[PDB]
Formats: sequence, C-alpha cells, structure tokens
Amino acid sequence: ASLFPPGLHAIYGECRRLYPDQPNPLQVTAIVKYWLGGPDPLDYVSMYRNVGSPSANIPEHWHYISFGLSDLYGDNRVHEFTGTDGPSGFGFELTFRLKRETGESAPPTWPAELMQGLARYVFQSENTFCSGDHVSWHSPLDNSESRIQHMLLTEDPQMQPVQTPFGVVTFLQIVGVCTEELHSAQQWNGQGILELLRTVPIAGGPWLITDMRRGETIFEIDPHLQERVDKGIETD
Amino acid sequence: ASLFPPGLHAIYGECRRLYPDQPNPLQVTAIVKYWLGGPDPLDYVSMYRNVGSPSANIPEHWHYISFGLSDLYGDNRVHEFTGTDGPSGFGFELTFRLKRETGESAPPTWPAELMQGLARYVFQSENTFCSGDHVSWHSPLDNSESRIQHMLLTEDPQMQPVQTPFGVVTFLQIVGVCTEELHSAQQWNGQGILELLRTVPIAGGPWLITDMRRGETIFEIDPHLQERVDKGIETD
Amino acid sequence: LFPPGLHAIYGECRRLYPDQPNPLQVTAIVKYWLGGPDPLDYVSMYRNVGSPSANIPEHWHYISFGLSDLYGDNRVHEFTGTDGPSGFGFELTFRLKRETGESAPPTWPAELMQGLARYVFQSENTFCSGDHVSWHSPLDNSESRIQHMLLTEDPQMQPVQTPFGVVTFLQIVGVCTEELHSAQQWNGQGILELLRTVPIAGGPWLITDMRRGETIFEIDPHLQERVDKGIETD
Amino acid sequence: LFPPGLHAIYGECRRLYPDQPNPLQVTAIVKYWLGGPDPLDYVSMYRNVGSPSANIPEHWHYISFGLSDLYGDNRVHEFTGTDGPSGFGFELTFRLKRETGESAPPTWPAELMQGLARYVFQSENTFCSGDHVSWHSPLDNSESRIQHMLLTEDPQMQPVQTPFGVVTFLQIVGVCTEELHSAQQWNGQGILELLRTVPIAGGPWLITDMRRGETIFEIDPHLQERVDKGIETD
Repeated sequence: ASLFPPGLHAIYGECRRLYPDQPNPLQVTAIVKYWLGGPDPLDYVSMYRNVGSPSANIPEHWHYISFGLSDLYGDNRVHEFTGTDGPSGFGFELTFRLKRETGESAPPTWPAELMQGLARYVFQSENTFCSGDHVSWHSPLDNSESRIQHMLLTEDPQMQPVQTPFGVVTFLQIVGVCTEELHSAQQWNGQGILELLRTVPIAGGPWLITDMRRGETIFEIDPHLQERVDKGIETD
Repeated sequence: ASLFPPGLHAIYGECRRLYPDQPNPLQVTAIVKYWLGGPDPLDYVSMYRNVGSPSANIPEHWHYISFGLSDLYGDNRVHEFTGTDGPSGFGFELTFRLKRETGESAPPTWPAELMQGLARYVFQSENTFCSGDHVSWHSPLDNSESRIQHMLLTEDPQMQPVQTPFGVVTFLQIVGVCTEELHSAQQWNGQGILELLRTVPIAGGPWLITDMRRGETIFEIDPHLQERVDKGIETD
Repeated sequence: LFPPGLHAIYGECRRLYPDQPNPLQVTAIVKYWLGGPDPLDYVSMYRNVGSPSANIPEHWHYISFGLSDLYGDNRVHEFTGTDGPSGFGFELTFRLKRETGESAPPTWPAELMQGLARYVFQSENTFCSGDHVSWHSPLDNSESRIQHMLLTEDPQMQPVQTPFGVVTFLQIVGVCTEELHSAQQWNGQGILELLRTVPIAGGPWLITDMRRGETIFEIDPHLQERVDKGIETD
Repeated sequence: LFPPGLHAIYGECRRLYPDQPNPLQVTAIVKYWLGGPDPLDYVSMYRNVGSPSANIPEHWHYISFGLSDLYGDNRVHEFTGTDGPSGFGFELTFRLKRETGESAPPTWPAELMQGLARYVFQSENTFCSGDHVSWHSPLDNSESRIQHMLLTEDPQMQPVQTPFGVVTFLQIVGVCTEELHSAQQWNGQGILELLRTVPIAGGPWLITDMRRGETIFEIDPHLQERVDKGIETD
C-alpha cells in the first residue's frame, strides 16, 4: 500500500533510458521521511556511474539524481497536486556530476547531503531555482579543503524533462565553482560563466562535471576568458 | 583598528532608544566571523529584556536583534556598498520576541541559532524576506517538542527603520506559528494570519510575541477565526 | 501505523546510537516485494566510536532490514504470531574497521548483505551463530585476503520483541580461507573465540579489517595448538 | 594579522575541544578600550563531556579574553615583551556543573567574570592560585550557598606562549562561607586539595555545582581534622 510512486517512476524511467545496465544502483534514503517529521526533504538520491565519453573531453564521473522536490506521490503529503500541466511539486529535481577519482569502487555519498541542504532551502522558503542561478554556498561543497565552494545551476545535459501524471519535471544540475567564478557570475550572468565552464574541460567540459580537486579558476587557467566576461557585461 | 562599526552603531542607536537602561545587554557573537571564513553570517545578536506592558496585556519577553544581514562596515567585506539611498546590505536585520518563562534570569540563547539559520538562507540564495512572508521551518524552533515549528515575518512593532551611511535598514520580526497556522497563511495570506495572531494575546498579541509553550492553534482557541480566514480567501 | 517490524529494529539502533537519528541509509530502489532482486529493503550504516578503553577501534556498523518480518502483512514473510521468529528470525549486521579519512561508511557491505540475504532466502537450511559461509571471494571485490564469513551474535544489538515475532542479530565476521578451513575442521564457535583474542583480526566485538594481511595463525602460531587440542578433545 | 594574543588562546581551546570550532561566545557590545564598562572583550563557553571513567561529570567550561594582552598595541595593557606575562598574565576560567536539559551553557558566568576582571583592573592586583575572593553573594544571584571563590590553575588549559607574553589560566571555584573561612584560617591550596577529594564539591577538576547544599565538612566532618593538622604544620 506503497506501490511504486508514479512520480518516482517517471524519473526512474529517465534514469533507465540513460543507464540500461544499472537497474540496481546505489540509492540513499532518509531513514525518517520528511513527510513523517524527518529533517531531509529528499526521500531518495540515486547514484549512477557514468562512463562519460572517451572521444569527446568527457571523463568518467558519478551522476546523482534527487527524489522529493517534485511530486512523487500525488496525494498531497508533501506537495500540492496541481494538475498534469503545471510543474510537479517544485517542478524539478537536482542532479550532480562528480568526477570519478581512481580507486573509487562506488560513488561517494556526500553529494546527497549537499542536495538535502539545497532542497531544504527550497522547501522552507518555497522559492524555486532556475538554470543560470547561483548559490553562494560559501563552503567547500564536500567539507574538504576544496576551492569549489559555490554553485551554479544549469539544466542537466542528459536527463530530459519528463511528463508525469502529477506535472512536468525538469532536471537542474549543480555545478561547483570557485568564489572568483561566482563573483564573475554576479558581475555578468550565470549563463555566461556556464558557457565558459563548458569550454574548459577540467573545470566542467560539455557536461559540466565538477572536480572537487580543481586548484585553479578558469581565469587562472586561461586569463583570456576575462576578456569574454568584460565584453558580456558591456554588451548586456 | 576595529572601531564601532557605523552600521552596527545605527542599529545600536535604535536599541538604546528602546532600552535606555540596558547599555550592556547580553550579546552573542560568531567566534570566527563569516567574512573570515566562518559558518554563521550574523556577526552579533543582542538580547534584551522587554518588560512589556502590564496595562495592554503585553507580557514580559526577551527581544533579539541581529547584526550582519545589513551592511555593518561598508567596506565590501560582506555586502556590496550601494549608496545611502538603497538598502544597507539585504536591507534589514532579524528580530524575535520570546515570552519570558520562570527560571530565566537571562534571555535564552537558542534564538541566535534560529536567526543564523535564517540568515544563511538569505546570504546563500540572495533572496530577501518581506513582511508577510512565511518560512516552513518544519521543526520546533528551539529543538524542543513545541508545536511552534514554522515562522511568519512581520515588521518589528517597536524597532523603526534606521538611516545609515550605508543604506536604509528595516527590522523583520520572526513570529513562530503552528503548522495549521502556516497552511492557513498559504491558503490566504501572511498579513491576514498576522492580523489574527494579534487579536489572540497568548498566540502573539499586539507585539506578536512567541510562546514556545503554546499548545493550541488560534483556531482551536476560537474556532470562529476560521470564518475570517474563509472570507479573506474569498474576497481576495 | 509505521511498520511494527521496522519500528522495533529502529528502536534498538537508537538505544545504541542516540546521537545518530539520521544515519546514512541505503535502500533497494525497487523493493523485493515489488519484483526487485534485492531482498533487503534497507541497510542502515552507523559510526561506532568503539572503545579506546578496551582497544576496540572506531568502525562502521551495518544493520539490515528485510530478513525479519517488517510489515506483518504477508507481503514477504508469513505472519507467524508474536512468539516464534519474525520472518527468518534475524537481521544481518557487520562491523567494518574505519580507515583514516573516511567521512562516511563505505556502501559495499550492503551488497555483501543482499548476497547473503539472497542466499538465505534460497537455502533449505537455517543460519545461526557459529555457521560459516564459503563466500570464496574477497568480500569487497578488492584483493583482500578476507574472502569468507563466520556468523556470530552481534556484541551489542540485542534481540528485540516485535508484534510479528522475535528478531535476533547475526553479525558477519570476515575471515581468511585458512581460518574458514580451521572452522570446518573444528567448529565455528572455536575460531570465533580465537578471533576475539586477536584484536587486529576481530577483537572482543569481532570487527572486520579487510586490509588484514595475516591469518591469526601466522600472527601467533600457538593458536594452532588450541585448534588441535580442540579437535582432539571434541 | 589576527590578534596574536587571541590566536594563542583560541589555539589552546581547540586542542581541548577539536569538535567545537563554533562555540557560544559572549562579547561586550561596547569594548572596554572604547569606553565600555566590561574589561573582558569575550567569554567563550564550551561543553565539556567530562569523564564517565573518573566520575568527572559533564559541565560547562568558560574562558575569558581581556585580562591578558590580546592585541599588543597598548590599547588596554602595556606591551612588555614576549618573556614576562601578557597583560595581567592570565585569563579566568570556570567550570559549571551541567544540569539535565541545559541545551547551551548558561550565560551568567560571563558576568561573574566581568566583575572579577573589573576588580583586577582597579587592583588588589593579579590573583594567584590559592587566593580567595570574599564575593559575599550567591555567584549566580540565586539562593545558592556558593557565595565565594577560590582560584586554582585550570586542570586542562595549559599556559600558552604569546608574542606578547605568557598566559596562564586561573579557574574560579565556588565555595561556601564556611569553606572560605577555612581557607583563611589555613590556606587556599589546602581547601583546594580537600575540595578535590569530594566529587560533589569539586572533584579532580574542581567543577562548581551551584546547587550544592552542604559544606565539605558537613559531608564528611573528618576533613576538619585534616585542616587542623594543616594549620599546625604551618
């Protein structure tokens, strides 16, 4: 009397189209669900292995997808049902791509935590996030010493918006960045820095993968990108 | 070398107009300031004793005021300086009024924590708060068993907006409420529930004081208020 | 109601970890009773500071949910009153030595457990303290010498009463092939006793260290005498 | 550069409380060196789990900032090299027994400390281990029988080297009037020794329990003997 949640199924469906050979991936869950009084708004976080793409500049990475920001059950236990047209719940779920480090047999679990924190902001303030937005996390994302301490949001390069009997669901991918890059996004705009990040493989690449070990800003890597920012600001 | 912060001074000035006899109140601070890498965005939280007003049926309570959401230093270490016209930093600071209980010689310190949590949301997301907004904290505010698990924001009944050399600063007072009251605010609007709360002394009264020990919703206290809520939704 | 079976187990877990109300918990994305391949619905993973006092190192503690009757509505196990055992009567647990720098418990043990639970659901025999399982493969798919298992009752998790039956806790203890053979020649309880006397191989709480490079016998060749005398006087 | 004096003390605090990097810290809204009435710039308040082993109960630990030279720029104390004492040479500390349900450390001890510090500035001068202070009032303005103080070196906080001098830590220990008198008849160190042997009155770490209703003598009338023998060999 807890069948496979329709909302969850729609997302799970997309996940399968992408990882047909990973039907039983590592999945993390809140021991006491939010709608039962728990502190974490995301009911589940699936963690897949993405081989990426040798050919392109795309390295092997871990891919995370959340469950809870959208309307999973459609019975008003967390979000209000609002037809199949509008957005399901908040309208999206968070995703994240973490560069795989040698000797990693499974995907590290800290990103679920990061997502719960972001989700917690959405649930309580009730303000949603959009592609291009930035979040001044102001702390190394994985509680390490990393220079990646903030976030930019963009649409997931592979996960496509899904139709649900409870509304549409899109996927917002988290992209870790350095404070200098965050400031740059504030001076100009998120979409601009996102474009730049795509041109610098080690900082994101086409799929905007995050490398928590990156020690340099895109600007330190290629001081010419600054020009591009200056022009953007100007012509905007 | 660290003079009395102009921004802090303007707020402090207001605090004095209100508490001329408490020049040396309990004040809490972040051991490692936010702008030095610390996790708490509020540099200080002053805690005063408000005798209230026996006459008006306004009980003795603890009054909290934050420092950090507005521009305290004006040297771009936390917020960007934007002239003396616009808002100072985020334009406001948080306040809170906690009903005084027996066994309290001094104001309890947990509310500082609550404020840091709220401020963190503002700094990270860069979305400010306004009178009438609600926050689905989804947890007893003081980590007790209290039924007060959410918040509504209204302007402080006494603290008045202050002019600063770094902008204008208003004061947003936190008002704890029950989930039923939060939903009520969502169905209708924050200002409406705030009005009601003012008419029910034990639930807030004229100055919207929070009593973490309240066991009943305003509706359970006087089932008639529901009528007002229904008329408001209708004519709105 | 929240599943009584789940409730009872969760209860024991809190008595042990009052400060970890929100531990990392792994689950089967498609539950077994919905057609999924993994019989365990959940695997909770806690941090156990151990006991500096008794030389018991900091380790990760795993507890499974699914081998016992969690829901009591015959969706997985048959309801058999509150007396007999709940479902198979137990849940699996495991203690993995923490390696410095580990911020969270590694998740591979959930897998090992699913395999075992899978084996338990399929076998025509019951599992008990003292049993050995010839896994025949490094438990974490590494190069480890720990390739088999012995089962013992969990040193801390205590049997719990449930409206659906009694639930005990069987802890997995990784061991070397030489140690498995030793258990076959003599008996599980015996090797378990020995393992308790050799901290790096288990200690009082029988914690598993996948990095262990030596058998208990290579560590102290005298234990063989006890195994021998054991077999002899037995 | 962050005030070297503060840095050094913060350093010690961390060695002791590696898991409390962001403790509750109280400050003077208008610092003393800006015209304010309170000489202490800050008072950090930590949670000390104590030691179940030695029966040292969980308590709140307070440390002051201001009696020593925090800034070294003559704004409060005179800079006197790195050899001599930093400012007055010490900072005050206090250990308050935790009462069940105290989610955070109570803040009144900061006040008590400001009073003592205010007293040290106006002179009788620096305090030393063994000194007594006839506060003559329940320390927390309650009805408590603890109305005076004895000073001893902090059992854990160790003297720190600072570019502005050496800083030691003097811990405040609350006592009853009968105990104060006893210290006057004999000596502070003596009563401090006795207090250590009576856990509820102080114990090894000399924790203060504002709820104590009995003097150490009423608890064990024999200690009186040991005070007399002290007066005698002195």
